[PDB]
Amino acid sequence: MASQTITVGPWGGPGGNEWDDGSYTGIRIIELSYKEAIGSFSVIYDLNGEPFSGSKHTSKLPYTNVKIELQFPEEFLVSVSGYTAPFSSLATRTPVVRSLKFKTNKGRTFGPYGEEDGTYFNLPIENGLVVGFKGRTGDLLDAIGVHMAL
Amino acid sequence: MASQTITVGPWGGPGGNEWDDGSYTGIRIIELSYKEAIGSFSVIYDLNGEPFSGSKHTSKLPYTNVKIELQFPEEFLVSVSGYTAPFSSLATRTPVVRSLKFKTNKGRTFGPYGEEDGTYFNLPIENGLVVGFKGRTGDLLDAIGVHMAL
Amino acid sequence: MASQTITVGPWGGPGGNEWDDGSYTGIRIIELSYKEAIGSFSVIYDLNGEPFSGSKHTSKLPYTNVKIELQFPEEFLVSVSGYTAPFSSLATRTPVVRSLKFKTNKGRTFGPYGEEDGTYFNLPIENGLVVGFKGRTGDLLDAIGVHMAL
Amino acid sequence: MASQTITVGPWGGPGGNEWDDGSYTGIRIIELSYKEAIGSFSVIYDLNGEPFSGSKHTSKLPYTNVKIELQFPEEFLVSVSGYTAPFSSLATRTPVVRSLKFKTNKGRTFGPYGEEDGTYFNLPIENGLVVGFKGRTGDLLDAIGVHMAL
Repeated sequence: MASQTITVGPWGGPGGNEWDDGSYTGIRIIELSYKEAIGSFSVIYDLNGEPFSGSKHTSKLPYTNVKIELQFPEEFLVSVSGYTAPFSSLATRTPVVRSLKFKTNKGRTFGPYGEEDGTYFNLPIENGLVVGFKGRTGDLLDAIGVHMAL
Repeated sequence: MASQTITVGPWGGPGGNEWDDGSYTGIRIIELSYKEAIGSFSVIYDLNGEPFSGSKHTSKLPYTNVKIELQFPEEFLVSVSGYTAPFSSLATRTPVVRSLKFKTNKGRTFGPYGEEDGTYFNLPIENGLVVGFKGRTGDLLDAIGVHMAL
Repeated sequence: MASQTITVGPWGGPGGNEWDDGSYTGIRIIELSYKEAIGSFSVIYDLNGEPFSGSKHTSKLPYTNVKIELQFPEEFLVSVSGYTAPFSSLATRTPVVRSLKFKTNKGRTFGPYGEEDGTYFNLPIENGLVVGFKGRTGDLLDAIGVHMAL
Repeated sequence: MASQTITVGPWGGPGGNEWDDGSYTGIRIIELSYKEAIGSFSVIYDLNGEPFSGSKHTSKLPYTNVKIELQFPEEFLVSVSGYTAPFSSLATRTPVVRSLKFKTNKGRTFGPYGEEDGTYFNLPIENGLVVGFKGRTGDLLDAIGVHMAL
């Protein structure tokens, strides 16, 4: 009944708990953690020209934390890609996000973070903007998906 | 370069301080002041299921204050209408928003607030949602416009 | 259901037969007739860089024909306005579109066509495009509305 | 300057000649040819409730033709997936579309068609509609991408 955006994904598995940051006006900063898989994931959005911090989707695992700072508004994502697969450290074979990689319209590449093991996924954007993330997190990132707008 | 919505209007005159709340996912509360014209105007938006207070656009004039509380998300605006006309007691005789009235999908009418003098305007929304307001305010609400999505 | 657009209006009365051209990529030509009111109203749309003729909504009345050819794609509408009121030679006081006027981003005004009698309506477009018309036609244009997209 | 949709992909290689059907209001029929790779690809779109013929992107190769007829409007795509890879029958190592598969909101799957060799791609759609295709076609289908709307 409230406003909606085109949403694609998720890529990954059905474990963890779903979260959805919803939609905003663009992306300023992406933060994540990684080792053999992706752990934490959080975003600072643009909301009508000011930063807005999304909720944190934190992993307690001892991973490396990274920060991707885009030159907003002139720089934005044109590609989200990665790999999904079971991870043998978990108690089950549920597929999780093993790797993530981002590319921008200014020709910068961020990543790959994690391990490129399993099934590649790739979302090239020819026209339009990522405006929001949604996903699934348990101990780590089980799945990821994107809201898009013009 | 950032995400955009359809913007219609403004209705009213050219004077006053320009403002633009930008766009959100819906409307929870509208607060305005009125007497001979509309004075203050501010909104508590929905942003992805949580309230978000927009900036206040307060008139310094001692007017009657009113709070319009919609049963969000099931109830939302289907019509924005009112009247614009010069406000004779300013030197510039500039047109301002003299009256506003709001109708909802649930058949509730809020208003008219102010005086029904001058040029009537009406935005009947058959499909889509109001997701943001913009305008101009000096001593009074000089003009108001609307962002739409869906 | 199928793809949708923001839809506003209609302005006018509930007489005549309803029609909806649906949505396209833009507006290339507006064809109308007029005298004391608007008679015929039909549109040549853009569809993906080629013209597409909307259904004809023609009046049999011996009115003056107008053909408005926009400089598509660089020139597009920024305002649709007009007047609605009853028309004395009908069996009921049902309101019809007495006048129309169109303005473009290049500064061109087309109109008024018809007679500026009754209640003024005005749709200023600050951001977005008209991508389709809907309306009601009997012997005259009883009502007119618009589909909008970014 | 004209109206626009979110465009994702293409998936495939840089060879062949660029084509773009543009956008419409939904999909009625997809017809393609296949054997070890995808040859022909063309679509009957919905445009405001009536069928619209897309341009044919046909291959001369002796492949099997198949017609995917959806129960439009109640049935629509919720996934487009396939495989892209070099093809040893060609005089270039450029990747091409080796296989395609479609799924609908009514639980039907069409495909896989062609050969599942190389790099999998997958566009799951949680919210929104495919409203158009674009791609590259030489002797066969080098690449495929999609236009989306709400």
